[PDB]
Amino acid sequence: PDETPMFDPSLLKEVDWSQNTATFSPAISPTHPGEGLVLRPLCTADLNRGFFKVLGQLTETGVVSPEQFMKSFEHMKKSGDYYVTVVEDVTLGQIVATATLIIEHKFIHSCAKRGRVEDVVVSDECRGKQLGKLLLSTLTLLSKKLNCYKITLECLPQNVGFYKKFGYTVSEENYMCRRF
Amino acid sequence: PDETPMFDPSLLKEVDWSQNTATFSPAISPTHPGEGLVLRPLCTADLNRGFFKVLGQLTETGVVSPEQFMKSFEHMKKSGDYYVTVVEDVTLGQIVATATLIIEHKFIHSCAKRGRVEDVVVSDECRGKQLGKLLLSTLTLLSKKLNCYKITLECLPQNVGFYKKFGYTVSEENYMCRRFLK
Ligand SMILES: CC(C)(COP(=O)(O)OP(=O)(O)OC[C@H]1O[C@@H](n2cnc3c(N)ncnc32)[C@H](O)[C@@H]1OP(=O)(O)O)[C@H](O)C(=O)NCCC(=O)NCCS
Ligand SMILES: CC(C)(COP(=O)(O)OP(=O)(O)OC[C@H]1O[C@@H](n2cnc3c(N)ncnc32)[C@H](O)[C@@H]1OP(=O)(O)O)[C@H](O)C(=O)NCCC(=O)NCCS
Ligand SMILES: CC(=O)N[C@@H]1[C@@H](O)[C@H](O)[C@@H](COP(=O)(O)O)O[C@@H]1O
Repeated sequence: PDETPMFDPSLLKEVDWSQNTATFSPAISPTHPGEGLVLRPLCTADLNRGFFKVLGQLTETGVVSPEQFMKSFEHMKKSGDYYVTVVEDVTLGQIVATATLIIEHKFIHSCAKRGRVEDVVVSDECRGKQLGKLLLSTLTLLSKKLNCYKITLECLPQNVGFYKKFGYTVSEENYMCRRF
Repeated sequence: PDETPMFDPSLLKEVDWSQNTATFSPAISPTHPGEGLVLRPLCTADLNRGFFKVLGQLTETGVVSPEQFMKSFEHMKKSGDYYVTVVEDVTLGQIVATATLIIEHKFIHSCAKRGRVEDVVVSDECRGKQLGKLLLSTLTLLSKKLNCYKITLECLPQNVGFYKKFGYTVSEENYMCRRFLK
């Protein structure tokens, strides 16, 4: 594991924060996430900073080997299409929040790009401290900057009001699943 | 534009068709999609086989240069994660149906893979020929074969009964969208 980021950290900096609509108090931003905190791409050393401990609060992570993580990480990085983003408490050296933006390429809408928000979770001790809003507003604006024609996500009905804060609305389409 | 497929066509013969749950009458399969038809990966030469005319029946699919199409194709090919699959009517040399399987990589569920079914459309003159069922069944089984832990898709409630035929069920989760075009 090293400090190589999954994607160019500047992409987070250069998001047009003027387009944010979510309310912050105090007014944190991608460049100013809160003292002692950094908002950045996942890097391979994050395996040892409790990345999986955070993800484990959302759903099951099973047993993951360093080699398994490295291979997944390298594939994601190589694609250019995966924006796994974390908030790290630098004083503790621990990940405290994560969210992923995935870019999908299509042929419809003039060879469009489409965004998906995945795997959004704030560590329990850090909930209600604006990090979910920060992650969501930053990644949503990043997809618009990357020329996505739309961005989508799925959530339980109890979380709908949260995502509304970044301009998401409930689609008429149903989400259908088959589990193997 | 050439005949090179987006993915290994062998993968379509390796789908365990005995696991298909949808009812077909007449019996057709990935191997035998019907007389005059071939189910196969997209290739760049499909640009000139009416590929976009089919997509245009799904949603807006406007102006695209040959180089833009080839760039998207190569990018999709290079990832190994895109399975844009077509049915061609060989007598006419025209695409008559398309569906895409995308493989998404995760860190959850022990660094799992999950499938997405996207951009499913049969040309209206070929509907009721079981080509939509063929594509859905094949891609669903292919995702299983590729060790996805699940596969998902979104559709208007008006299409729910179609996807039920392949073992999909309506999830409790809401689908949410921010449209940057309107
Ligand atoms: C808790 C969670 C949903 C929100 O993140 P958070 O950091 O705790 O929330 P924030 O402090 O960033 O934002 C708080 C704001 O969102 C609102 N909010 C929080 N949860 C909400 C919900 N479920 N529905 C509607 N609004 C919600 C609060 O009222 C507050 O509103 P306001 O500050 O605008 O007045 C977070 O994303 C999380 O990890 N939760 C548990 C795992 C999870 O459910 N992940 C999402 C999978 S879809
Ligand atoms: C029309 C479409 C959805 C299905 O393809 P098709 O050629 O009509 O269907 P097939 O001949 O392969 O399968 C026919 C079966 O599916 C059923 N079916 C077709 N459309 C259906 C729908 N919208 N809802 C429920 N069932 C449907 C038929 O009743 C028939 O049932 P049966 O097998 O018991 O006889 C097709 O994929 C299409 O291009 N439609 C318009 C574009 C579109 O909406 N794409 C899907 C977006 S989520
Ligand atoms: C299974 C399936 O085919 N689902 C499609 C989706 O894949 C496609 O991208 C979208 C286009 O509609 P849009 O132009 O409004 O984004 O329609 C449906 O939701």
